[PDB]
Amino acid sequence: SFPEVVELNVGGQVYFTRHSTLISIPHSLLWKMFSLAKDSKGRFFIDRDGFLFRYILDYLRDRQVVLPDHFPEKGRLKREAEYFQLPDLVKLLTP
Amino acid sequence: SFPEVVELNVGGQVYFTRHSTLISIPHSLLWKMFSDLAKDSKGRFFIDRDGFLFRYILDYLRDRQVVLPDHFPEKGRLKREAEYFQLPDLVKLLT
Amino acid sequence: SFPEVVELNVGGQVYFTRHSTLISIPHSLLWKMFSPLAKDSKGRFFIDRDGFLFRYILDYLRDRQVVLPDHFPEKGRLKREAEYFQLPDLVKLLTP
Amino acid sequence: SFPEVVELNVGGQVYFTRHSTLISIPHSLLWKMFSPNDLAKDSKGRFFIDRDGFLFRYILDYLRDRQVVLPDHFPEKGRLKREAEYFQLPDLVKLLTP
Amino acid sequence: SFPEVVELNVGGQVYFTRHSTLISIPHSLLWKMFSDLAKDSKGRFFIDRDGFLFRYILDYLRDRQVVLPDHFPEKGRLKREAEYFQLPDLVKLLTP
Repeated sequence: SFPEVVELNVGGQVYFTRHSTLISIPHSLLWKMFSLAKDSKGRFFIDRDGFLFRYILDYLRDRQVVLPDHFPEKGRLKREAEYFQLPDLVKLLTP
Repeated sequence: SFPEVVELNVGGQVYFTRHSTLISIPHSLLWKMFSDLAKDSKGRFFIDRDGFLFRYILDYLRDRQVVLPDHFPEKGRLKREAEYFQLPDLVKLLT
Repeated sequence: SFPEVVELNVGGQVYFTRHSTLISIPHSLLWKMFSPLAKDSKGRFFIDRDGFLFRYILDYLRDRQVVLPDHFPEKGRLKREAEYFQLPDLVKLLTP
Repeated sequence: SFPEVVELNVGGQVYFTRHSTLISIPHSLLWKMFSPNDLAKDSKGRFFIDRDGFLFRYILDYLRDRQVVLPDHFPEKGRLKREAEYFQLPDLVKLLTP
Repeated sequence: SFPEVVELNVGGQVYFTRHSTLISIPHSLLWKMFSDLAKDSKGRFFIDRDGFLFRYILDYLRDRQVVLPDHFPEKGRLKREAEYFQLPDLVKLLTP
């Protein structure tokens, strides 16, 4: 069984989230993953960009994502959204 | 009963605050929460939200006002956090 | 043997990746480095190259394509890094 | 003796490099500094270099490849030439003069 | 006693320099300061001045000359910083 609070390591960046948040969107990558690669400290490892994952996590939490003003990695985040299989997030970052 | 000093884990970022600070604003989310709670591996109360932005949420709870750093790019993201924690006066302060 | 999750130090910048990602492209520098070694004070594997540009090298090793930030000024510097790590397909993507 | 991987602090900016990279160019300043007691160290034990930390990445890149590619519309070309002069890298000074 | 390497905080911007560099010019403000000092929360010596312009003040203390970025505009603002730190030779260099 998975714990209520899941400790993650996304390409070096440590993130904490509820197990419910990870499996919130069915047929997505994280849902497939948590419905495993582990680091030296036992944290679940995701081989992706750690900085962009906070905007992925925010989308999983609210199903909408607010980005900082003058955000230069809109296209890079769209790629991350594609990887985690979040089509509604890809659709938000596309225009 | 809740201790005087409450140890928190907000999406990975550890925060320490007084119990009085959390229940300072009635009918807000944190007030409802601290007046059956998700806990991390180390027993810390877990809040599934952005850890960075929570310091500005805490600052507002301690002073009723919040001073932001120069050229702050996450004004809109903080307004979303204020909405979540149900702090209408903080949302209004972010016009 | 090499662990599943490899902790790296690229000229000061700490990166974490799967061992499979490093040896993903055969006859490349990282493949030569991690297939059968300099370590920092904390035991992390050391590569003496620019740490900032390595995130775009790592992204390419992950997806075989790399998306860059808007108005990216280090396209030429990244092409040099791609040459060093012996990633010809990445050089070909950056060069035109 | 110096370790294989050298931890540096250049005007508060931390850099990591091989010892071989520092002593790569003979009769240069870093070569004089790291060729075999008395070196300046920061509070965390890192070797301290009292120079601009931002420009040092382009100095380090030159020591690695003997060539340096700069970002597009780089405004500190003249300031980097000064840094190249300080570290006694004549071929780098020559590259930055036109 | 002052350490060999001095950690500074000039209006938010962190700078590291040798103690010798600070006291290099006698009868200047920094010389008077480093020959009961304001410190930030992390223990760094605090100077309530513009952090961005201080790198050009530090560079002058190091080389006893001024190398500025290409097309640098804020000369006048740097002259006022030079006046503050009591560096008359630097003021004399920035005048036209």
